[PDB]
Amino acid sequence: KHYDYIAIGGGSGGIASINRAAMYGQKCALIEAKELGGTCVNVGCVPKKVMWHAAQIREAIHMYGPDYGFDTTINKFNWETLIASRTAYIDRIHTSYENVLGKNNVDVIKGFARFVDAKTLEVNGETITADHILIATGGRPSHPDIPGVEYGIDSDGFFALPALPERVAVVGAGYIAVELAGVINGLGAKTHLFVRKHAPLRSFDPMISETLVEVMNAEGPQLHTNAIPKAVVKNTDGSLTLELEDGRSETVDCLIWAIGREPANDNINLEAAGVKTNEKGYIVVDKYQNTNIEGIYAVGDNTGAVELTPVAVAAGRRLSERLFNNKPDEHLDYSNIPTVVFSHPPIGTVGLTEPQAREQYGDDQVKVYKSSFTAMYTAVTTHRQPCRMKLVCVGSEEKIVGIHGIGFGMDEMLQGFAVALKMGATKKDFDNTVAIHPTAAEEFVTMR
Amino acid sequence: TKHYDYIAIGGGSGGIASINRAAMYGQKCALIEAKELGGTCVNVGCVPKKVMWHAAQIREAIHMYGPDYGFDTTINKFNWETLIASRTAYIDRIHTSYENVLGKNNVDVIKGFARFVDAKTLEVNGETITADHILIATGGRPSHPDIPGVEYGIDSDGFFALPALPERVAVVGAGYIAVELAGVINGLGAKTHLFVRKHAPLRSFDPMISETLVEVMNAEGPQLHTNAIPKAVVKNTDGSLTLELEDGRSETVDCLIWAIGREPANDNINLEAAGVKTNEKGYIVVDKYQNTNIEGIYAVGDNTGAVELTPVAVAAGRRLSERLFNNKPDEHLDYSNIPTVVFSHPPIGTVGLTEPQAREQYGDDQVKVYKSSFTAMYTAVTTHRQPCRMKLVCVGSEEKIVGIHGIGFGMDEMLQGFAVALKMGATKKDFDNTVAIHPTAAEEFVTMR
Ligand SMILES: Cc1cc2nc3c(=O)[nH]c(=O)nc-3n(C[C@H](O)[C@H](O)[C@H](O)COP(=O)(O)OP(=O)(O)OC[C@H]3O[C@@H](n4cnc5c(N)ncnc54)[C@H](O)[C@@H]3O)c2cc1C
Ligand SMILES: Cc1cc2nc3c(=O)[nH]c(=O)nc-3n(C[C@H](O)[C@H](O)[C@H](O)COP(=O)(O)OP(=O)(O)OC[C@H]3O[C@@H](n4cnc5c(N)ncnc54)[C@H](O)[C@@H]3O)c2cc1C
Ligand SMILES: NC(=O)c1ccc[n+]([C@@H]2O[C@H](COP(=O)([O-])OP(=O)(O)OC[C@H]3O[C@@H](n4cnc5c(N)ncnc54)[C@H](OP(=O)(O)O)[C@@H]3O)[C@@H](O)[C@H]2O)c1
Ligand SMILES: NC(=O)c1ccc[n+]([C@@H]2O[C@H](COP(=O)([O-])OP(=O)(O)OC[C@H]3O[C@@H](n4cnc5c(N)ncnc54)[C@H](OP(=O)(O)O)[C@@H]3O)[C@@H](O)[C@H]2O)c1
Repeated sequence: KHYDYIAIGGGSGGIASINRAAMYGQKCALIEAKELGGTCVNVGCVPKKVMWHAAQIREAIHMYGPDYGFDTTINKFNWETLIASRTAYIDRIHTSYENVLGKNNVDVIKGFARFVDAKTLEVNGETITADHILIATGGRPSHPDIPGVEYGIDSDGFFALPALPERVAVVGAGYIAVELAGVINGLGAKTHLFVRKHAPLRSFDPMISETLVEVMNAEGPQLHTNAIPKAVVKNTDGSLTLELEDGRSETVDCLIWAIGREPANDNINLEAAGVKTNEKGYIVVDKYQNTNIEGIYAVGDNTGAVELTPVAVAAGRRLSERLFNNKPDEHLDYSNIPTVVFSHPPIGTVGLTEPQAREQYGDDQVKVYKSSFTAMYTAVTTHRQPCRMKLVCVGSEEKIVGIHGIGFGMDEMLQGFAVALKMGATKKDFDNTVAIHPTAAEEFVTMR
Repeated sequence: TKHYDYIAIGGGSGGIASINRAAMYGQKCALIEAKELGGTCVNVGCVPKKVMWHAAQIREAIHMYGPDYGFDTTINKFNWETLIASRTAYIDRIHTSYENVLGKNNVDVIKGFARFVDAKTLEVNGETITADHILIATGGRPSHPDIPGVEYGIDSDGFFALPALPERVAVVGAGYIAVELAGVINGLGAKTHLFVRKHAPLRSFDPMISETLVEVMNAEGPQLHTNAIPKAVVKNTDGSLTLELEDGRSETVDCLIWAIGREPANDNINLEAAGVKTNEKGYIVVDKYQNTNIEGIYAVGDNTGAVELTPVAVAAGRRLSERLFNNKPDEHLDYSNIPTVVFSHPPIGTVGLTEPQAREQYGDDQVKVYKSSFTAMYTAVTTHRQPCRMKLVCVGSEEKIVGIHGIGFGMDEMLQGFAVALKMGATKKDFDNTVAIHPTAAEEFVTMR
């Protein structure tokens, strides 16, 4: 069959790009092997946030609630009810996505696709061809090459757990490790986080990882630093012992690898299309998402860019705008992309860290504003939690180049401040907006 | 007679902020407060109100959402005395740090009701004190209806002194405080009733907000009674009160809260002697720079009839001390586009014009509205799903954003940044060019279609 545009992968980039293109008169087909929505709807963003919410509820009941007057008994935590509720929600999401593509006249082909040549793909026996092909195949979890690695599960295995384990070890030191560790500890399991060096999120502003370690030390997960995994030993009773290179070891009932992800560009026969990947397996793309072959583009996690659903969506829309809506210089700007980590407490960050700004502009040009305070929600309890916020400003005008914060509210408050950052806000612009009281967000417009 | 360079009457929000900024620049100051430092905000407003909103968030987490996330929970006892004790200890620690800052700033705090003897002289506790500049930041107080039985009702100060949570509560009113108190008492488990005189509460807010707020009320409390004009409150033999309404309906409850407005506390300080003019409602009349008609007397805050928010008092007070004492002759607060959050259920966030106001002011042909409605994710996996509804109001070819309105979980915290953007003159294009943050409720304003 012949289509004007085919996207391989019904994850964030594929779906976004094919719907914008179907809007401009194009005949499109989306191909997906597993479920619509990709990592984000199925084993990523949506199910992670439901599980963050379950943890926040258990913490209100068990940690904070007592000091607010509530003497409560959790009679039963039914893991089955929670997973049946998250699954029903995701099934409603699948049906919505189906309806949108249907409205758009996109032909959805369920099956695994592989290249025959630069303009042809084989899917379920059938051959389909198109003048433009988007590869948006995403990624998959990495696993250390050590003895016993197959005893651990990864973040996809986390979403399939039949019950909450008593003792869990999470290995890794980036976003996924920090969030899964935080959720699982929040839901009651004895939780350990093993990181290789001094702290998790070592690339984030120093304030953020220094504060996360503080919270961890007060309320869990138990953090272990300088921890290089050597081997996992399954024991007689069925538990696992993670052995570390320095001699330390820990026995758990479950071990989750959260050590990075890797592109899923391999069994699709790129060689036949002539598309080049780099040393790490990512499809190499330019500014405009073009591969080296004319007529083939890539967006998303499979290109090595920052792995976030909104980046994949925005690059994918702009791509269909360039191609099918005659906007030749249209493309995504990958700087000042806002991030929120759903840790305990949430992290919100956009723009440069203070080390980055002091390297790029020099100490003499950088002015930093910091605020540290107890989140009000916790201030009336014996489990008080810091909130810490930082503005990084450059030049006499104190143009704002990075906004960082960690504490309750960082999740919802960051977006509007990113718009502001994008417009070129200065300290004065923040300062001349009237605060909203009582909120945490108002601390960014009243820093002194 | 001691003479000061600056004296504030009122140690609430405008008074503490203006006096501290003045002391920073070398002025010898005195703050006069008749009751407790921090005023309405710290003691019977902002701070205890949010502590009580969090306690409602917690009971609703245990009782309403918890079950569908699999937590089978039993509240063995809800101890009101513990909650009130933690709330009070937090307000005492706040009194202590204000005294700490005023003390570092060498401000003389005098405790007592002050009254003007003439334009430059004040009497407080038998002593006469004089100053070159005087700030009147006296605030306001609850208004009460003029109907038989009014004294059986309490108001918002009384709500913060309740010795226990009543089983049946009536809240009468349709503003911020009635919507807040009524959703808190309802969230805390009491059979709650809201009585409004016309068709909906918050009738001055964008219609989408009052419309959605009624939807939620009908689905999960408080029980809302529209077209309700109070006629009388009967104290009954068994202790309960019966609110009777003009059209004949009545309701028996154990506690009734008047939340019908506030009025300025400008009347007992002998303004006549100083010569200060007030308006027909009793507010002190001020210009753009917080000046009264008497040279060297200024007022900020709720006693001026400007929008009654703690940050507006604080910002006008701080900027007034910049103008008088730090050489910025044109320093003044711009009262437009001031952001508000109502801590209702769900929160409301709003800034700029409503859709009716933008269509009146710019004409229908110039106004473009974007809307978005979804279920809040926290609730979408439960059998108690709540809407989130968001609106952007734009004008002209450029689609300059003149209003941002929303009601839904996350509106309390997400609004501050967007208000900085509106202030900067953002258009829809600028919102659309920022990369969303997923999964949040906030991202909806940058992906609106
Ligand atoms: C645990 C976890 C948490 C995350 N949380 C967040 C978060 O809260 N916020 C955030 O912004 N980001 C989050 N992310 C990242 C986010 O999920 C990704 O950045 C995003 O999904 C990338 O979109 P994509 O289109 O590149 O790939 P994906 O969504 O991974 O989609 C790729 C799709 O292609 C399909 N496919 C692959 N090859 C073929 C083929 N040859 N034929 C047919 N079908 C094929 C796959 O089945 C899959 O559905 C998270 C990731 C993980 C794993
Ligand atoms: C229930 C409730 C909830 C609220 N919630 C919020 C909210 O969340 N966010 C928000 O921004 N706003 C809120 N507000 C409004 C806010 O509290 C007021 O806008 C704010 O406190 C006004 O500050 P002010 O300095 O004008 O006066 P006030 O805080 O009222 O203080 C004036 C002070 O003057 C003192 N006084 C009066 N006359 C004299 C005298 N002659 N001599 C000496 N002392 C005197 C009084 O004792 C008082 O301490 C709320 C109000 C209420 C009642
Ligand atoms: N809410 C969100 O925005 C969100 C949430 C989750 C994921 N995502 C995205 O998905 C991307 C990939 O996720 P990820 O967190 O798995 O990868 P990641 O961010 O690259 O973090 C993995 C980290 O684990 C450590 N590590 C690597 N090998 C290790 C090993 N052998 N043993 C122990 N530790 C090892 C490294 O840190 P050290 O060098 O310090 O050891 C590495 O930086 C993220 O970068 C993010 O963009 C987004
Ligand atoms: N979010 C915040 O920052 C916050 C929170 C709380 C309070 N505050 C401030 O404090 C101020 C005062 O709040 P408020 O709620 O007390 O007053 P309000 O906002 O003026 O609202 C009271 C409403 O009560 C109704 N009403 C008046 N007389 C009535 C009567 N006799 N019987 C029944 N209903 C009657 C009127 O609405 P109808 O005409 O529709 O009946 C009136 O608009 C607010 O304006 C606000 O600025 C701020």
